[PDB]
Amino acid sequence: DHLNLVQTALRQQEKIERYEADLDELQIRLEEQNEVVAEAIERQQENEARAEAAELEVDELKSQLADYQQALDVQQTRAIQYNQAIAALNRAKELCHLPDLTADCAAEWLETFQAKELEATEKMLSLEQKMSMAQTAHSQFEQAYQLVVAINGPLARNEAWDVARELLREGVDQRHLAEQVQPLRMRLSELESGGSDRVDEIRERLDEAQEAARFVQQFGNQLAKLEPIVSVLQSDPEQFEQLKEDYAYSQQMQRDARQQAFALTEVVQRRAHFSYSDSAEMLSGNSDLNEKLRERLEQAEAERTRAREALRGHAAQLSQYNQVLASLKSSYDTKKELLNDLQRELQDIGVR
Repeated sequence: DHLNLVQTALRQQEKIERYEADLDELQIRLEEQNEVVAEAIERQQENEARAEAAELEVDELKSQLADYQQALDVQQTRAIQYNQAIAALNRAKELCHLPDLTADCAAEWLETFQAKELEATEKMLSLEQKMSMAQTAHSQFEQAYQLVVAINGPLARNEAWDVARELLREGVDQRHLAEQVQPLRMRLSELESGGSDRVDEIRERLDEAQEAARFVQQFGNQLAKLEPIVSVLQSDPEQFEQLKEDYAYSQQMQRDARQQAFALTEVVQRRAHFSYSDSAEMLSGNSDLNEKLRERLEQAEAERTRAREALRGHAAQLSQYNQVLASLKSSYDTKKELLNDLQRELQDIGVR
């Protein structure tokens, strides 16, 4: 006496009535939970809008900073070329004594100094032959003058020419009567025995020769070192100095002209760079703005981070609220299925 199918059939009807009630209970639970989700859905769109507005401002500033930086690095290039142009102008203002010099007129000042350059070389070359051999004429005028002082003694340099010639004349005739000592001894030795009083004429002309031979010995060498370099003593030695004085002047002019013309050439070559005053005058200012823009960017990226973190923080809170709603669905889905199955099973068995 088991398996009373009549109890089963009515117990199955009982379960059906519970599932119908459970489903009507979950229905309210679903709508109440959907209100919670829908509310968070909206707060998520508010966070999405904050995020996109931060993401876009960051991009705008990154592009602004990209363009402004590239242009700035070019301005720096011109600022440097400018100060180099000013430097050149300054150097030319000192070498060339032109305190109010400008780049516009430096073209004509150049050719004014280029001419000053070649006139210092074409006049300097004209005084080329005289100079080199003026050093020799001066070295020989001294070698000679000192030879004369060695023989004659102290005297003025304008008196050396006349003296020098005389000394050579004496040396000439002193050598002629110095080379008589032997012809005279011949006559004396062949007439020493006895005496006709001629011995007095010869013994005296012989002593005249002995003293002249001593003269040749004392001065013969210096007069030899003096014969080739006599003519120079005619010359005025203060013209050698006057000549080398003017050489030095014409050398200094070329030394100054070569460099002056060179400094002006620099200014001309940099003529265009003088119009970069704008770039240099506002380099530090624009660099300050560039760093305030880079600062501005870093602020936005911080606001973008604070936006991506808040958007994520609430997304998780939305996900949790969605987890419970998904559960209610998984239950309603399966319970409505169980209600359909057991419904049809009652219909098929037939026992009521």
